[PDB]
This record gives sequence, C-alpha cells and structure tokens, in this order.
Amino acid sequence: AIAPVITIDGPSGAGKGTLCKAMAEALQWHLLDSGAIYRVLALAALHHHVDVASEDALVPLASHLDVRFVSTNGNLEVILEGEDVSGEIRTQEVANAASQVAAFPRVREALLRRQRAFRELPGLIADGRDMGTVVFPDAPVKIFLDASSEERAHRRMLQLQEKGFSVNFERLLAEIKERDDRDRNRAVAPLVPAADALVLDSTTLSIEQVIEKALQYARQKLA
Ligand SMILES: Nc1ccn([C@H]2CC[C@@H](COP(=O)(O)O)O2)c(=O)n1
Repeated sequence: AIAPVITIDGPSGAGKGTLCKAMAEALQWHLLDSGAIYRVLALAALHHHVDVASEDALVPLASHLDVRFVSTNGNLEVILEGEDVSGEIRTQEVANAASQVAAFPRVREALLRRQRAFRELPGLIADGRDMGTVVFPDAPVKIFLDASSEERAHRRMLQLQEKGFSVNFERLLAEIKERDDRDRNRAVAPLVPAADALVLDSTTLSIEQVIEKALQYARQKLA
C-alpha cells in the first residue's frame, strides 16, 4: 500500500542532483533532496545564532525546522521561514555548516519523520547519503552513484569556472576529500552503499549514460 521509492545515495559531486531530477521527470514522481534539508538547517542555525558544533543547540532547531520545497516549474526552490534561500544554501559556508550539523545522532533522528513524509504516491526519488540504508531501508530500488574523488573535483572546478569563479584544483580535491571523510567516517548513518544497491560509477560515463542505466535498472524492478 505504501508508495515505492528509488534511493540515490553517493558522495558530494557524484551527480545525484542531476540524476534525481531526470528520473523524477521521467517517471513523474516526487523528489526529495535530503541534502537541501541539512543545508537549510545549517543556514537556519547561522541566522539564529545556534552553535553549529552543539548537538544540544541544534536539536531544538531541527525539530521545528520550517522548510518547504516547491515543485518543478522549471527546477526546484528551497524556502526557509517563508524566504527563498535556494542560492544561499549552495554557498561554501552553508555546505560546510551542513556537514557539521549532519554529524550529530540526535539531530539526524530529529529529521527522520520529515524526510519520510516525502514518500507519497505514485512514488519518490530520494537523493542523499543514507536514503537506502537508514531513511528508506525497504526501498524497492536502490542506487549508489559514485565517482573518483579526482573526477568529482574536476567536475566541480569546471562548474565553478562556468559560473565565473576563480578556483584551484588542489583546493577542490581537498574540499571533497574532507567532505568524503565526514560522510563516510561517522558512527552515525555513514555513507555506505546498501547491499542491494546498484553501484553506478560515473567517472567515465556521461550524464546521458548514467540516466539511461539508472532508468533501465529502476524500470526493471518496478514493472
Ligand atoms: N541524506 C543526507 C544528505 C546530506 N547529508 C550531509 C552531507 C553534507 C550535507 C549536504 O549534503 P549535499 O552536499 O548532498 O547537499 O549534508 C547527510 O548527512 N545525509
């Protein structure tokens, strides 16, 4: 009776965002960008002067985190307390704060019900780190999108250059190196692929190939 869910987990810069949107549109399903939740929580903490390195301080904020997401009128907008912060949550200051807040056990549990509420018919495409291992363990379809850290740093560099930002590959390689250690080195819902997850390594695959392989797999298990 419950709605089917396709989980897409993987490290930062693996291309989950792009894949999820493409699958959601292809199947006309709902989307959940769990990372945006942790980022909106982080931005909230910064604006409310809540200690980002304090589990006690963060828990209250997470439990009442006022965040809504708007459908695809073209893309997706993240709202915090009535204000669009879609761009601000994508800043390095918020990305860093987000990994900080997502590290605490009680803070993550305080966000479980909120993420799980996204499971609604006809289906949900869930993007994150632990969608297939903690949030939605029973997902009929689980995908682990991964790629070498070097490639993910290279793609990042290029995207920042497109936007007109001056970058340095060495810095980006360390940046993703540090994020990977966090998401993967924490006794609390670490980044690990589910045993039944399709491991999609996109290092030498194009956006088109990834989407094609993902949909082939998902459609296979759901019809
Ligand atoms: N399901 C998730 C999604 C995200 N995060 C953390 C990883 C860093 C931060 C932001 O994630 P993203 O870079 O994917 O926006 O939140 C997490 O712990 N669990």
